Amino acid sequence: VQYNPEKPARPEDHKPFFYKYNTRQLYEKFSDDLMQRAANDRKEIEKINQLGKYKPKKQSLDEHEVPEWFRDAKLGIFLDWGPWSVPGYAPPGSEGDTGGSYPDWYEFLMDFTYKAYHDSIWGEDFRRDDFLPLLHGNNFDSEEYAELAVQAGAKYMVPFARHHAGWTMWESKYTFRNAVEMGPKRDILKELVEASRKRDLKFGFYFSIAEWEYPVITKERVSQWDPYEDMAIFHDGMGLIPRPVPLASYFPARHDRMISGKIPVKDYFGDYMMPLFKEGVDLFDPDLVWYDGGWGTPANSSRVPELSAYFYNQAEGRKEVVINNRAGAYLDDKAEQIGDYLTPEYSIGNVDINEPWEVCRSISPAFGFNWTDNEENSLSSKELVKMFVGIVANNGNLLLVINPDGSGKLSNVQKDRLLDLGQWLKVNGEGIYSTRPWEIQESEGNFFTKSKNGEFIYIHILDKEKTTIEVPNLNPKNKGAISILGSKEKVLWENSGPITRITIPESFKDERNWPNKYGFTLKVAVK
Amino acid sequence: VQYNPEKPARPEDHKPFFYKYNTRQLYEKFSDDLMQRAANDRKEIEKINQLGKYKPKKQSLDEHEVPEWFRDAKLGIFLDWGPWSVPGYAPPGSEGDTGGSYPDWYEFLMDFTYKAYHDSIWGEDFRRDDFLPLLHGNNFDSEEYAELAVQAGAKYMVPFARHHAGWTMWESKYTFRNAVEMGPKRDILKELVEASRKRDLKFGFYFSIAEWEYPVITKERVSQWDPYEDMAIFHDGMGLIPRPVPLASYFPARHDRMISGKIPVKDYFGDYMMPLFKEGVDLFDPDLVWYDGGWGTPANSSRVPELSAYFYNQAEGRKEVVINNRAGAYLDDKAEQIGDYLTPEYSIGNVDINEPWEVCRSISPAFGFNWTDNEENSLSSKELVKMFVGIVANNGNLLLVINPDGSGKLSNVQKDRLLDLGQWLKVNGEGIYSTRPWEIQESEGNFFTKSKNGEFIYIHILDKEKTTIEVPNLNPKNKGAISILGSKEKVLWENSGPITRITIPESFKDERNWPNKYGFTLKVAVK
Ligand code: NA
Ligand code: NA
Repeated sequence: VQYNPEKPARPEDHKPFFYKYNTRQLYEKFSDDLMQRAANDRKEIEKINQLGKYKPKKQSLDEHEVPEWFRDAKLGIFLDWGPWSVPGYAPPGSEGDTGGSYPDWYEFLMDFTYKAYHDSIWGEDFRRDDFLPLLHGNNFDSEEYAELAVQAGAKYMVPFARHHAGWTMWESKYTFRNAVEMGPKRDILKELVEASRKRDLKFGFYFSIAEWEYPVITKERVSQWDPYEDMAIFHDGMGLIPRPVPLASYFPARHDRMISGKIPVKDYFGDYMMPLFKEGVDLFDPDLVWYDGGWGTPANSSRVPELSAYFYNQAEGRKEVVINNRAGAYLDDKAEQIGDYLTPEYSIGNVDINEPWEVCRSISPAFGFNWTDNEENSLSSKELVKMFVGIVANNGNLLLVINPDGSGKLSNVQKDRLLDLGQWLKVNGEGIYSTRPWEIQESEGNFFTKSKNGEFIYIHILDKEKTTIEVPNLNPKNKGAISILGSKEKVLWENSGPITRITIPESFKDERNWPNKYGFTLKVAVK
Repeated sequence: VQYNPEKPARPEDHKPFFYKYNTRQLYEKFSDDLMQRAANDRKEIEKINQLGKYKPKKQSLDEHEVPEWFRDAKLGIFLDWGPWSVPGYAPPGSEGDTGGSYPDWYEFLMDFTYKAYHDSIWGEDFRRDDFLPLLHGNNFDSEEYAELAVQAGAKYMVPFARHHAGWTMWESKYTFRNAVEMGPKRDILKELVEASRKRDLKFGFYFSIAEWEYPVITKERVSQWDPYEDMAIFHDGMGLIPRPVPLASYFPARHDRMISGKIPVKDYFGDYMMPLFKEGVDLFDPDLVWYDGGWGTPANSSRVPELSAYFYNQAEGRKEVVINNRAGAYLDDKAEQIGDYLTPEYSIGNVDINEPWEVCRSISPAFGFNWTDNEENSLSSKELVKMFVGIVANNGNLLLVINPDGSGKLSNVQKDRLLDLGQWLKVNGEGIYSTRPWEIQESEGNFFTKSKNGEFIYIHILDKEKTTIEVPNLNPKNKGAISILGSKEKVLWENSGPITRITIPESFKDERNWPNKYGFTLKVAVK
C-alpha cells in the first residue's frame, strides 16, 4: 500500500501480487476467443488497405508527407509514465549508447543491470508485476497534464500508451494488462485524449512493437524440463541482452509474475500486436503514431507496414497524420526505414536540416522518473530555452519527456522548467511556431528562424552580454522593419554593404527589462 | 548452519555465502596465471599423444579394448554426492526422458523446473552457492563408503568427482570451487581413492565435460547494458533449456553466487577443462573415466578425443583402463561415438548383448538424494537382485547409484538393499563375477551365465514356486556335474533328448533353506 513515491522502496508488509487469472488460466479461458477476434480485425485491416490509398509497402508509404501542423508545432510533451515509475531509478554507469539513462527499462533490467539495486531496495522476492498495484496514480490528474502541456507551449502530447512490458494506458479487449485492471484502475489514455482534444493539443499514440516477454502457444515442447509442452516465451532482439530466440522455456514460478494479464497466442504479431494497435487507433483517433521497440524484428516480419498503411488510410479525408521512423529495419531479402521523420534520442547528433526531425529527451538524462534527480543534474530553464531554440533553428521539434513518480506526480523542478519555457514561448512564440530554418541557423550565440511565408526573419538573443548584432544578407524592408516581440522599445540599426548592424537598446543591456528573462527576439520585416 | 538433512529447508538465520573472492577478484588475481599453467599442460598432453600409442582420433581410440576386469566386475557403485544433496529434491512430473528423476540437477533447475519448490522451501534470495557451506559432510565417512561398496559386492567405485556446476571433490589448482575450500573442507576424492585402493576396488573418475555456466574473458561487450565489456557467461547446449549461445551477458548480482570459486578464462575447454581433467587423472590414476555432460558440444570441438588418448597413453604399461561413451557426438563437419561401452541411463532399453554395456540407476528413480524417497517407492532387495541378474545375463554391468544427504549420510533403505545384494553375491558370486552371456539369457524366470572359459553354466533361480527346470542344450559333463552354490544338497537330473531336466531338491521348495533367501544358483560342469 504505502511507499514514499519520491524515495520509493519495498513497503513494510509486502504481499505478492496475483492477478485473478494466471497465464494458464488466461490461456484456457481467453486465448481461442482472442485469436478468433484477431482474425476478424486482420481481415478488416486488409480490406481497409485494399480500399485505401496506401499499401503496406515502402514505395507507397514514403509518398505520405509530413503534415504542416507537425512542422509548425515545434514542441511536444512525451508523458513517460508506467509501472517503472514506482521504483523510479537507474544506477550510475548504466547509460544507454544514446547517452540517456533509462529508469523506464527497470522492469526488464531489475533482473540484470539494475539487479544489485533491486535486491537491496525491493528484495529478491519482489517481482516485476508487484509494481503494478503500487502504480495507484492518485496524484495523476489527466486534466492538469493536458493543461501543463498547453502552459509549457506544447502543441502535441504523446503519452506512453504501451511500453515494452506491455501494460496499456487504455482499457483493451486484447489484454488484461491494462490501466483499468492494474494500477490506477481507470482508463488513463481515455482521460488524457479527452483532456487533450478540448485544448487543441494534437495527440500521439506511443506503441512498442516488440515486448520483452510474451507467452505463446507452440506445436512442440521447447525442452524436456518444461512443465507445459504447448507453451513457451517469445523474444526478439529488442532487449539487447542476448536471450534464447525465438523461444525460451516457460516456467510459471519464473514468468507468470512478469507477464500478468497477457493472453497467450500462437502468433505474437498477427494475433496480439496488430489488433492491439488497431484498437488504439480506432478508439483514440491519434494524429501521430510513435513506434518504438522495433529494432528486434525487421518491419517486414513484424508486419508494421500494414499497420502504417491502416493508420494512414483510416485518416484519409478526415485529418492529416504522421508516423515516426521506428517501425524497424525495412529489408528486401544497414537497412532502410519507413516513417515520416527521424527520432534522434537524447543526443541530437548530425541532423539533416533539410527534413523535419524530432529529438526526445527530458530535462535530465532520465527516460522515466529517477528519484535521485534534482535541480543540480537537470537543465536550467536558461539551458532548456537555449537547447530548444537550437533545435527549432535546425528544422527540429523537441519532444520533451516528463517523468512522473508512481503516484503520477511531477516534480517541481520539471514543472518549473516547463512553465518557464512556456512563459518564454508566450512572448517569443511568433518566432518559433510555424517557422522554418533560415540560410543562417546559429551565429555568435544568436539563433535565426523565418516565417514559413518568408516575410519575417526572427533573431533569438539569449545572452545579456550583447550590444551589437551583425547579420549578413538580412535585408530589412525599411528603417522601421525591426522590432522586439512583446515590447515597444525601438530598435535602431544601419546597413554596411551586405551586413545589417543592429544596436541593442540601452534598456535591454540588463535582462530584467526583457519581456522574458530567458531571451528576447528581434522581428525583422524583410523584402 | 542448522538444517535437518532428512527434511532439508532454509535455516533459521540464513546469511548469504560470499567466497573470499568474487568473480572479478578471481579474474584480476588468478586468470593470467591459470591460462599460462593451462598452456603448459596442453603442450604436455600434445607431446604424450605425439609419442604415445593412441592419437586423438576415433579410428585410433576405437582400437582400445574393454579390459577383462570391467567385464568381470559386474557391479559398481556410483557415489552421487554434492551441493545438490543438501536440498535433496526433485518434484513429481519433472522426470527426464530417461524416466529418471534428477535431484542432482537442483542447482540448475532451482531457477526453472524446480523454482516453485525452491521459492517456498528455501526462498528466492537463497542462491545456488548458499548450498555449498551447508554441505558440511559431517557423516561422510570415506572409509565406510569404500567398505560398504565391498560389502555390497561391488568391484568398482565411481564418485561424482565433478558434476555440471563445477564443484570438485578434489583439491584442484584450477578452481577454488573444490571440496577443501567449500563445503566439507576436506579432500573427499583423496579420502575415497585411498579407501578404495586398500580394498582392491577399481576407481572411476566421473568428469562433466560442460558446465551450466562459466565466466569467460571476451574481446568485446555482449550488450550495451553489461557492467563489464571484457566478460561474459559461456553456455553450450548441455542444460537442454535454451540459453543464449555461446555467450550471455554477465551481471555480478545475478551470476556471481552460482559460480563461486571459478576462475575466468578465454577458452573454457582449452584453458580450464582440459587441464582440470589432466590434473584428476595425474593425481588419482583412475582405472576408469566416466564422462558426462558432453551432449551440448561435439567431441571434436570440446577436444575430449585428446583427453581420451592422453588417459589411455599415460596408463600404457602400468594398468588396463576403460572409458564410457559420453565424450559427445563425434562428427567430421546421426553422429558416431567414441568410448569403450554404452551407458543406458535408468532404463535399460534395447541393449546389444554382444558388447559389454553398463546401466546406471539407484534403488529409486532418483539421481541424487530425494528426501521423500522411502521403502515404498524404492526397489525391494528381491527386485534389486532380480534386476541385477537380468543385467548381468545380458552382458551388462550395474553402476548402482547411491544417494547420501547433505551431511553425507546414506539412508537405511539404501544401506539395507546394498547389504542384501552383497550377501546374495557372497553366496552366488561365482555365477556372476567373471561370467559371460550363454546362448540363453532368460527363460521361465530363470537366468543363465557361463564362466568366461566355458567350463561352467550357472542358473540363477529366484522364485520359490519351482520344482523342475528344463534347459535345452545344456550338456552336463556327467551325472554329478550339477551342484548348488553354498550347499551340499545333491541335485538330481535327467536328459530327455536335447533337454536337460533338473529337479529342485525337496528342501529347496521353501526359500528359508536357501543359502541366501533372494535366490540360489545351480552350477553345471559342461563339455
Ligand atoms: Na514520406
Ligand atoms: Na574399442
